[PDB]
Amino acid sequence: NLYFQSMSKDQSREFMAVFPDIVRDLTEIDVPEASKWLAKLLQYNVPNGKKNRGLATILAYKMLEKKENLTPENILLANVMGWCVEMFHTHQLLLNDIMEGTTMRRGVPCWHRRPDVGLNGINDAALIQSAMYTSLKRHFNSKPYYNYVLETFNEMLMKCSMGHYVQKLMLKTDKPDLSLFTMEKYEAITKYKTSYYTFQMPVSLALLMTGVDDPETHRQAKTILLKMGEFFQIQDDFLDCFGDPGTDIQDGKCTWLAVVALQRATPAQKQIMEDNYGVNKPEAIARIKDLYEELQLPHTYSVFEETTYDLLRTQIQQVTRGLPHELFFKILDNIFR
Amino acid sequence: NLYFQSMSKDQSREFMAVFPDIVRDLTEIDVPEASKWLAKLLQYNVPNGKKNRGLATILAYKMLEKKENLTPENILLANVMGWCVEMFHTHQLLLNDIMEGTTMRRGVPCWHRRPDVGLNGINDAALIQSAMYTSLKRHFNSKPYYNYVLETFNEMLMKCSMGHYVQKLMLKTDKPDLSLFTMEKYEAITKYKTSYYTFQMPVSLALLMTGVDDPETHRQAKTILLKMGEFFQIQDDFLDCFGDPGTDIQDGKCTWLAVVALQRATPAQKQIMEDNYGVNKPEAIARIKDLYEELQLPHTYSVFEETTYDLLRTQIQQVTRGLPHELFFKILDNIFR
Repeated sequence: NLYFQSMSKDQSREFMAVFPDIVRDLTEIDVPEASKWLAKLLQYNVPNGKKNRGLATILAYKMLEKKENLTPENILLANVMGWCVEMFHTHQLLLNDIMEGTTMRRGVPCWHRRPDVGLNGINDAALIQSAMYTSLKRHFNSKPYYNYVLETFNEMLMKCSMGHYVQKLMLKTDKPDLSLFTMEKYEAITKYKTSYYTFQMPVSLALLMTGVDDPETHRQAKTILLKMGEFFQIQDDFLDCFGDPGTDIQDGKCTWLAVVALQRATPAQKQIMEDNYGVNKPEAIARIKDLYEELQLPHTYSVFEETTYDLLRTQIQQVTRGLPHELFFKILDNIFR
Repeated sequence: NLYFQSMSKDQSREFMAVFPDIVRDLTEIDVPEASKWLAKLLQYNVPNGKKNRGLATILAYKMLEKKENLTPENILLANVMGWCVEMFHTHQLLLNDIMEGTTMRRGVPCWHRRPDVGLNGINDAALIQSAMYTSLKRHFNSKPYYNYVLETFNEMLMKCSMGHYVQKLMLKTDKPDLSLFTMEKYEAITKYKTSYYTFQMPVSLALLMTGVDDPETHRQAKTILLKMGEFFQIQDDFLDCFGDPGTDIQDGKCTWLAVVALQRATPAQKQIMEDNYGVNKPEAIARIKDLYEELQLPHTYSVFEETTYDLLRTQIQQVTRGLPHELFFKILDNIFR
């Protein structure tokens, strides 16, 4: 584990040292106060995350680019491209903050909870989104992959936004609509809202930056990475509930657990779920959890984990079109901890 | 004014006839319900406007294109470009709808006031933005001017968004901040928030579609159109207050009337302004109007109107770079009625 922990320690360090200049480039005439605000706004919201997708975008580029092309100039560009994915993520996080009434995030108060923002938070998000596209043009307009980069940041915005709509259908009456809690509906929410921009975007951008725009190479990659995206979400689902210290449950969220509990429940075990899911009481949340252990979900998942791991391993090694296996094996092995 | 009225009747008719084929092309697999929503959502929000910007885009393209290129295929393209500008305007209107608590608009209730939307109105705005970028891709990705079209839509979102920040500084604590009510600040608010995307974008898109990207031919057009943009704003401000059937005043808006009143006010006359501007009461509103008449604002405007007209007229005929004068004279004359 020592090489990994050290190269990560300095990869993250190189990456964090490029942000300051992204800010500075976006601020250097009628409205100088708007440029000051875009500074504050970027420095509070974008660089304080765990930086997974940004790091994934640069990790992917190193793994995919030809060695005679791993120049400090191309490294910095893979690096600025990471910060464009982080910006896109911040845009998404901030819109959802206002939509869902989030109070605390990144261990600090949500941007919109400041007195002089409130719903004006929505415009502040529009400023981050625009900074992203400005930054995308200033670093990349000269590149022959430039159109496909803008198309992918655009396709990804569509994909998240359909993803949020399908999710909202799942709350009719500030109470969850359990009839919609199917594995087709959870797989689709998970794919659109999370997997596209969290797992594919970083890798399809790194592929583009490499001059690889082969349509079949892109599908091949996406096919595996979306599965991987679903796995991450299921595991996320199982630590929210059976975590070792999550509000999914008192929140009536569409989880893998609630979908699989409904597949296996007696009409009597369905009735307890209707009565106790998405209710913010220790009792209701405790009842839902007794039932989760009664339908043997911890075992069921354990078996799912072991098997799905071997399926995706087998599916990696059957990937071709020049793509490195050691990239997908590395994304699998990291989202398995 | 019969040919203009008849050509304008069938131009509006040709344009309205393209909209349904724009919707049907955005709706023809995991989330079929999201495609049905996007249709409902375009159908209520985008084509029910007075359609000025979308009409301005096609009017400018017919004026700017060489005649041997005025083919039904190129006309249909100009006509989908108009609908992409309107989709930009709808995005802007809806975000503003939620931010300012608008209740009615276009003779119907605002989207976000429906029970199944509320703050989810913000994601429906992202869906409209995405549709625009998709629609831009499926029609224009072949063209060499494609990269420049995306950049213009991106730049215009930056500009609106800085314009919206600068506007929010003017209402501190629900009381208007009369220290900031200067002509420099009103000109910048109007330019960033309205003029750029209402008066420039249409013409610069039509110029791009024509194959003209000359930096200096864009600059000349941009100067004139920004000034015309500011004029339409000053006129709109005047009728808002002196118009023959306006809530600016009770709303503490930075209008040309309040800015110029503060330039001419006696210190006593600044007091009546600090005591009666942004106060929703028949007495305060009526007092701001007694002052506006006392300071002789109807006259000053009347002089401003006549003078600014002859200035722009003259600035039009000074324009070269092959640009048609008959385009600018027509915009000038149509915002002078």
